[PDB]
Amino acid sequence: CKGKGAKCSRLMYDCCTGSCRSGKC
Repeated sequence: CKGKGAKCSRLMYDCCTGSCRSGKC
């Protein structure tokens, strides 16, 4: 899983503990 600030998109669900914040985890 990814960690916060792990970058991402809008609605991906990869953050090990959280969602996409500001385009990132």
